[PDB]
Amino acid sequence: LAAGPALIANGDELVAAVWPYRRLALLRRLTVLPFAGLLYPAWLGAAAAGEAALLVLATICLAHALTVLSGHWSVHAHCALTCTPEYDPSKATFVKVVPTPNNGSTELVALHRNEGEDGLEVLSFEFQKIKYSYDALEKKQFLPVAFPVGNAFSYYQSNRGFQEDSEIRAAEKKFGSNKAEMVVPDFSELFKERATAPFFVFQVFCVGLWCLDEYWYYSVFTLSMLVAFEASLVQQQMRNMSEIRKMGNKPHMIQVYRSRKWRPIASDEIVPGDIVSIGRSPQENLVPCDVLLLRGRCIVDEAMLTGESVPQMKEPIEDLSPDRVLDLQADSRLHVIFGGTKVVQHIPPQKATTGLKPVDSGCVAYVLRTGFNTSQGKLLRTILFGVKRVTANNLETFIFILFLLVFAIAAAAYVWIEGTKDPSRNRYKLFLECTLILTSVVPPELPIELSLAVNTSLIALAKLYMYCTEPFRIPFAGKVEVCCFDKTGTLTSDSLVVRGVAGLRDGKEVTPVSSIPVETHRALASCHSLMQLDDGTLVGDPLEKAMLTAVDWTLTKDEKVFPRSIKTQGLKIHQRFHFASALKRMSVLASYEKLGSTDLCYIAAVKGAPETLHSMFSQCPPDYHHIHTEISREGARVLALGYKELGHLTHQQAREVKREALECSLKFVGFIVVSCPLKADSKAVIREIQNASHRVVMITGDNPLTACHVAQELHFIEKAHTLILQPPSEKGRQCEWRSIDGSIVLPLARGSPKALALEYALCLTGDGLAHLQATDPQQLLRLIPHVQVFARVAPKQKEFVITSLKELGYVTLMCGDGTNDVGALKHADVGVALLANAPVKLGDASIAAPFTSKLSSIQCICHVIKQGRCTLVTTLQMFKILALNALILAYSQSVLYLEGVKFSDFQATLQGLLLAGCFLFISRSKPLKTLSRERPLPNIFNLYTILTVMLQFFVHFLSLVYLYREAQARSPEKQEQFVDLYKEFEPSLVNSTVYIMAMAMQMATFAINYKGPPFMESLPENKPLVWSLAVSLLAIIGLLLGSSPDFNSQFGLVDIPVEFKLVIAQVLLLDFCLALLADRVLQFFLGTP
Repeated sequence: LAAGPALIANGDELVAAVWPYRRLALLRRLTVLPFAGLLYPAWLGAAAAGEAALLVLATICLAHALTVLSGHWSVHAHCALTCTPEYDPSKATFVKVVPTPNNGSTELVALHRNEGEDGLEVLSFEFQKIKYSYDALEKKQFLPVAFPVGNAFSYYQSNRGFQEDSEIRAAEKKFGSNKAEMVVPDFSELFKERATAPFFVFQVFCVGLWCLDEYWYYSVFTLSMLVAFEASLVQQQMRNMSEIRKMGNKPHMIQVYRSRKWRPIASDEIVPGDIVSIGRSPQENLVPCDVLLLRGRCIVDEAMLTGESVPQMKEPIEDLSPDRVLDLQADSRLHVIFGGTKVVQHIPPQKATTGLKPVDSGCVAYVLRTGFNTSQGKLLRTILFGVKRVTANNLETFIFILFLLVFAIAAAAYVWIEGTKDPSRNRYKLFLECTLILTSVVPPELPIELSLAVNTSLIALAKLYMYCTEPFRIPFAGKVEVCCFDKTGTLTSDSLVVRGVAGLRDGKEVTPVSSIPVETHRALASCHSLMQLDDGTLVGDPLEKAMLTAVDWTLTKDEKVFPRSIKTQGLKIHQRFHFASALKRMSVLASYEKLGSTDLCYIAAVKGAPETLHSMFSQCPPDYHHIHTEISREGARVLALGYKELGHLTHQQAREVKREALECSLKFVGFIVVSCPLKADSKAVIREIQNASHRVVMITGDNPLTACHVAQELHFIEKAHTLILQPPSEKGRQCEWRSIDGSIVLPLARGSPKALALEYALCLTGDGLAHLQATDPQQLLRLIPHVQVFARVAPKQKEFVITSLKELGYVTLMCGDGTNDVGALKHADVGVALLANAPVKLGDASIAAPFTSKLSSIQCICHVIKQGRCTLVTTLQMFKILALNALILAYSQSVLYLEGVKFSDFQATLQGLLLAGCFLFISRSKPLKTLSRERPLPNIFNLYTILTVMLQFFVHFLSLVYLYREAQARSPEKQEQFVDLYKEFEPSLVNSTVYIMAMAMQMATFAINYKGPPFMESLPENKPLVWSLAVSLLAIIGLLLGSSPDFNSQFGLVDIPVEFKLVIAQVLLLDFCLALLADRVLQFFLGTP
């Protein structure tokens, strides 16, 4: 009873406010009571009591249709129109959930009512597939389903598994099953969404109006064609949606400990609280859920979260203090494995320790979170519903229609006022004429035309092997200002190349692996964690894979390693002390036979962090720190190598005397230097983008030093010094800017970032981002536009950076290959996924991005910009031309009918066919190959576009007034103050002159506004358009000329007197010249920002 306003806990990330509403019964809905109860019964009663009534009914019917559809157009309008608020939750039926800003759209979700275990009524709802339950007893608040997170580490040691099924069903009712099912919306739902679009409703209303104009045969055909076309577009959308279903996650068998026994169960029946075995699967199966590693060790590639292509070691929680509270923020880096991550390698629990062992020898782990609540699940939620689908229904299009409608209202008011001055006119025809003027001034083709233009650009893109799922985002590619790039797999290859070993020769020179000492070959060949599978495939860490391949050694199943190329004796590995994060090092015991003796000589090979072996080396080069710092500044990963010959060990001592001394008196044996190379195309494409006057920004999850180096190599940073903001490690110092070299350290100041961002380049780390978000979000928002590199950025922080850039009114482009970009790709205005390793399964990024390249080359982006500018100019040019034609139409439609002249049906038909042809040839114009330094106009609202439309219309208007008066002065005087209404078209001199002039001026209007020498193919290159303009100019000259009366008669032209012919030709030429000069002068004066 009686939950107040705003029923959510402060600090929920998804939902800002929750108000319950109950749906009204059908008869009590405001869609029916005012409709079924009042207006129609009074009309029916007047009808039974015995044409004007039907018209008044139709306007009532139209108002009703718009009110019902407005509930479809807005969930807020739907709630107001169909539901009432109810403070008592027992009587409520639905809840309208408003998400936090940027976290989607407001939805109306049904409330689920469930009986609890106690027989108590548990109210719950599911919003965006997350269940929120109302806690009625303690807090009287809605809480998200609490996962067993932040618990003490006593609970996890005592869990064993569940020997029951009632509690399992209870857990299933509370948390739900791990459902990764992609629900494909039904065809009917997408088609219903489309049929309620404002434009389609307006077009169907226009079809209804032609049915109202007695076009019985014509209206049904046009309606069927319109519906079939929208259905075909829906079919294409369904095709795009079926691939998303094709992604999903395949059901697989996993080992689960249930009812005191280990059993294989399908991954969908796993519930939180189960203890599961997680291991390297032979099918390259992904981890199904977020799991805490209880026992056993694993190397996992967490490519999904850090974007770093490099596997991270995960350690069991068994070695830690049980009193520690689980912090998901701190412990997840070392102790949590996320769902969908790949287990590269696993180490089974030691046989000596008492406890649970799985049959498959996987690691035993406890499931923390399942389904859509995992980090992958969070990504997937953003994939399904995280941005409004871009429709043709742009605010620009609606304002443009409203502008033309103001002018059409003025024209219709003029026709109404003058037609009401003549009392003889039948009011039905005057209303019909006004309605036809209103419906034809606003042509039905504008959105179809725009979609055809977009589809032509789509066909042009398909030939470049770029697929586009959301075509209406292409014009935004013309507006892109900031291009954000990921590093890994996009600008660099995922393939790591070993450059060699440094510190072997005097100086900095990296000696190639072919020229390193025999001790270095032995150190690289023995100091590895690679293993041989039963099938002989080599499995394990890519860095290690590169190391073993570069040294040309082979590992056998017996953990023996033999050289292929070097005439050295093989090594047998006996014991590995794996890399411990606490020790920052790994060691291997290997033996070799001595040359000419059967005596086994044992050796210790050590690798680890340079800072740790520095203190572990017995003899260290003086330049060790210099060399290390300089190589780390080159963005390479550096490992130190240590070597020791142990001589003869007894077989018992070699296994036991190892534990007593793992590390001491190490010999320095060099630095292994590994680089990730740049892609060969990256520098040229990035130079083209910078040359096109676009700002380049880097946003990557990789380490800041390597990312900054690669960004420098790509000229993302042209400045001499790069400053990294470090957050305070301790509560209370301010954040510090540190040079890449460390030479310059500056405190942060509340001053203007322009001064720092003019002299230095700024790189913000993810830890620094989180610190600024907690401390000063406004300074962060002021800083973001001035940063050049974002490093160690999490996917949600990538989203936040993109959204922050969008809030400043920048049009953003994101390019990525990884799922790490999915949030940014969806939220970017133009997301382009590249497939990593170009030469079927689709990685989620190729589904998440609006655009997908089948090539791993970034040159596609240059193509997208080339295409986007073309499309952006085309639509804007079309809008201008269409506005001009509409005003020409608006003035031709009523003033001429007020003067009583009409086009001939044949004349009008030919004019229409030529007009339709010209728009078809204009919409197919191609972009130029080169990216201009000049930028196109971004928006329809510019001073230039308004003033050019106004001035061209005014010129054309003055021409029409002049020629109408000259025709009236030459037309015979009419002894009638009033024009009859539907006069059978008699070819008159006035009709012929105004028609020929209107056609010539309207064709000039086509010719004048196409502008493309920096942006589109030139006029002589669009040959179809050239033929259209040449045929129309030849037609205009032939029609004006009168060498044959019969030819004019098929066209219905009257022979024009030669004296008047000369005046017409001179004024039409002057009109063309003046309108051209006007447009060119206004472009010269007002273009560019």
